[PDB]
Amino acid sequence: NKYKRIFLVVMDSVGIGEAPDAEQFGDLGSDTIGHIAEHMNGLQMPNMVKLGLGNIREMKGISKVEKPLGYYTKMQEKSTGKDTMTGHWEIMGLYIDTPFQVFPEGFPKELLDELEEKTGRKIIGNKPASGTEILDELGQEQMETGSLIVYTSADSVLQIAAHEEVVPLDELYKICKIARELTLDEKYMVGRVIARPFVGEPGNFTRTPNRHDYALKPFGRTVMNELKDSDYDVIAIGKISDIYDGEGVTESLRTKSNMDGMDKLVDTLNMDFTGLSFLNLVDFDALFGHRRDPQGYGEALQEYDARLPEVFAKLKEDDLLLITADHGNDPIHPGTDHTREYVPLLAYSPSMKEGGQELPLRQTFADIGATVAENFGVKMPEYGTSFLNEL
Ligand SMILES: O=P(O)(O)OC[C@H]1O[C@H](O)[C@H](O)[C@@H]1O
Ligand SMILES: [Mn+2]
Ligand SMILES: [Mn+2]
Ligand SMILES: [Mn+2]
Repeated sequence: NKYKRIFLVVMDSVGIGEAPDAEQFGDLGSDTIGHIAEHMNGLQMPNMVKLGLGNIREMKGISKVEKPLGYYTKMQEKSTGKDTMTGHWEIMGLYIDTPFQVFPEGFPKELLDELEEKTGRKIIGNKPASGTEILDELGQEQMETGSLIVYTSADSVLQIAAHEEVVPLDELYKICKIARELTLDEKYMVGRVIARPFVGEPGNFTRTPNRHDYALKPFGRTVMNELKDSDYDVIAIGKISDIYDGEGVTESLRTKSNMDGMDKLVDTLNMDFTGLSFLNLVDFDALFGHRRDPQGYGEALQEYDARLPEVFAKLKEDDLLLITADHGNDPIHPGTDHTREYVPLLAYSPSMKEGGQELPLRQTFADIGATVAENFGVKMPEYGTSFLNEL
């Protein structure tokens, strides 16, 4: 193998400017990093700059360098959707025609009617809402009537809340499985179904650790599957295992924050493994992008950047670090949905003694998967062109 270990970091939603097909998605003008940098009056990301972020695109506080540490370019998304699952499935070698849907006006009557018909239970709510706010609003009615609180967020989710003393846990799980079946439909294609059991009384409801998430398998066997099948390590950090529904994963490390994600990355650097360590830094998307908070987003980017020199120090000669994103989520953009953007790509190994150069623009995110597959000598994905030989 060229590299013994590859560390792949997805900065979730960290887009680098509107894609050629942005107009189709209502995303003209979008620019996640660029708009953040303007808000911050210059983003302080000196380590990403050293890697070559400014060499991809110059932005406020982010300038090109004469000798970037590694190779750099951006990637264009080929799949139809601009969600997390689509972006990640494409990164690992797939092409996804069917987009996962978001529901700012709630779910279609047709879907909810069938859910009622299959379960024998009434549905209340049916709107985007905070999971804690909707319990204060509707939790008492739920307890009194045995109905189901169905709600959504800014992402592709269908969430079902029910009190554990009124609707038995095992019944809530059965209901969610029915919903998971019904939502495998492009009339109303939902990324995740989530059980949200709660306890307590009006004015004091608590959501329990009995939450369960019902994910879809990726629409194809991924490069992760092939790595696992060839007895390589595939270490998933953060939301990675959930995003792939565990497919191809050999170890999973839960994280509570971006800083905790970087700590687990450091943990994997300290492990003797051969294969892939795959981190998702989700805070950018979950806390700041959807909430349209450019200040919080900018601060989070600066906090992430400050962690990188320790990562640089621990990389071995036969390690490769890949940093990218899975879509955009411009915090100064109308609405609450993601944005269709190019994503940055930085590729760095300490073995790059003369620094890096510009790579040709990656025409699919699957180029990452192809590179990983070629490195480890496993079956090449159907889509994607490796850049391994360019490094
Ligand atoms: O805490 P809630 O408001 O119920 O749910 C918000 C998000 O919590 C989970 O990460 C899902 O991504 C949801 O979109
Ligand atoms: Mn838009
Ligand atoms: Mn994402
Ligand atoms: Mn999102």
